Amino acid sequence: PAPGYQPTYNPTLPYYQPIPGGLNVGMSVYIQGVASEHMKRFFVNFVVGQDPGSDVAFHFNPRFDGWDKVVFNTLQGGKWGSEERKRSMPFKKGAAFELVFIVLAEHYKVVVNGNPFYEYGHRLPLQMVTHLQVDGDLQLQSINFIGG
Ligand SMILES: [Ca+2]
Repeated sequence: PAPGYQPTYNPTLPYYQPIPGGLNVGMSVYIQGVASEHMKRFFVNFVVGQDPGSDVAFHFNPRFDGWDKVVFNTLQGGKWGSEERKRSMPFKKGAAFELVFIVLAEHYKVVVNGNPFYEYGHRLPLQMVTHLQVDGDLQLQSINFIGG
């Protein structure tokens, strides 16, 4: 079922749902979860459409092979762009987290546990984004959309 502006508790992964009202400036996405002890995969995508192969305006991808880092990128016309990386890891083994994306005119502002983490500049117009996709072997307590 499509989300509204009330929290969705214990969503099942993989999660792939339409953003209520489409994506607009001022909107925030709140994700409460726990980064599992044996978590190997985790990503959040702001997607243009619901079909496989759809463009991804913003791919947010904590990575753990070798040195831990968070990767940020865009998939457009079947092509991945130049990767951005932040060489630090704000998620901790087995630890609860609050992950927030605030959609501003210039960038997605990413805040983790109340601490500003990154600002991903828009590459595709943010208004093209229609769906939120989340997957990984972690446990989500809730996903919540706050309208702008
Ligand atoms: Ca590692």
